[PDB]
Amino acid sequence: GPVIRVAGDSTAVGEGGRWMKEMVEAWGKKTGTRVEYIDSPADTNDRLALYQQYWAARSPDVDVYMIDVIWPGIVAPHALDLKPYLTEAELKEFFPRIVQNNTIRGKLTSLPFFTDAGILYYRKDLLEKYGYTSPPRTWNELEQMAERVMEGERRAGNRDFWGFVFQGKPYEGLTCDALEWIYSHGGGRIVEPDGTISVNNGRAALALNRAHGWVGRIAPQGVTSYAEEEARNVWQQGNSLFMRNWPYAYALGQAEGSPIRGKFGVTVLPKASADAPNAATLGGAQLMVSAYSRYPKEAVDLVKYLASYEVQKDNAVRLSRLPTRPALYTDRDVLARNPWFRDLLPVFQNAVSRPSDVAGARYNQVSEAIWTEVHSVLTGRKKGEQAVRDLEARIRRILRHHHH
Ligand SMILES: OC[C@H]1O[C@@](CO)(O[C@H]2O[C@H](CO)[C@@H](O)[C@H](O)[C@H]2O)[C@@H](O)[C@@H]1O
Repeated sequence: GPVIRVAGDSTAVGEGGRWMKEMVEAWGKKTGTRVEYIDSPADTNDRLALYQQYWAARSPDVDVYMIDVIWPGIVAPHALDLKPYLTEAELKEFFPRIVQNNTIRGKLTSLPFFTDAGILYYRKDLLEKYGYTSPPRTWNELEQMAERVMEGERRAGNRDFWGFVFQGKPYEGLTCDALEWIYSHGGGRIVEPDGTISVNNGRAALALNRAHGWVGRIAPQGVTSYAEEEARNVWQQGNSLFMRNWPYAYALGQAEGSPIRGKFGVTVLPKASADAPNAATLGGAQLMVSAYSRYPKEAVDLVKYLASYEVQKDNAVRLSRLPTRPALYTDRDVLARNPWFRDLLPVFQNAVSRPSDVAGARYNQVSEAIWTEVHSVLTGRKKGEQAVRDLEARIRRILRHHHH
């Protein structure tokens, strides 16, 4: 009978790929359907290019794809419209904002799977060791705490120790980090939902100059090549006071044999001042049935299973990844394992989006301009002032004649 083939998530990032394959096999076993899992590269933008090869070829060789929240506008032609396969009540069990994100020109491209938001990880043991009672609320405080704790730990002999790690590599992760920096300095959303390219302003330039000031100082020099796992590895080995990362790092840091188990908390990222907005970049994944699948009915059943209450629960409990079902945030088991899901729920609800809605199918080109210009600041090649001006000009070129 049919073999249902899935590409989604990566065995190169935490437990996501291994867990995905497990869930797919569990569906196979439960329904008596053969399945295969195709692995993907770590970085989301590498995955887009890979999947685009299948799509260009109209390939039937993958039935279900896991897609990034930033992709619906790009991948819509390659998606089976799911709208006819779900009742309004079923669809209403997901966050409306994400169902809306996934709906392009009335086509429901994909089912919400997990959401995501950038957060601050911090070493509670080290904060207490150095006389601090709360994580930093401002970037200045983060800098001050990082400098003092680094000095003491280095003095105590940990030559691997840093104040702060984050994602500085030139790729989509850097777009995510940089939207947080810019937005939390009152610098806007880079490209506003209305289409205005707003990034050329003093607050955005300050934000980028501030991040350059971290490199080689409180953050390793090599942070300019760090993606999520590079940052997580330095953090998890116990060698960073602070990390900016996504929810998935929490379960991994708590696992048996993690050097930092029981020693950390999470909170909202800092901001430039009390009246700036909190910044948490919206992330997440959706489940798409391929328009080129020979088995749409079976693919849809798999997608419904993966997005179900109990699979999302398993993802929450075991991998500390955020449900797309509001009902899971009141589930006793989800909460007892991850109490911070409740504490940071409003942070997740107010997460700021990358400009994927307004850029649509040109989002990947916009994002590439953003991460390359940001990276030029992190490396000391350009000041933030020049970078935001050059970025404005690039984005204008890229989006000229695009209307939302
Ligand atoms: O594969 C799922 C896994 O990928 C991550 C990054 O490791 O996804 C987040 O980060 C991306 C940028 O690098 C964003 O584009 C994406 O939207 C966001 O979810 C993990 O957090 C997630 O578990």
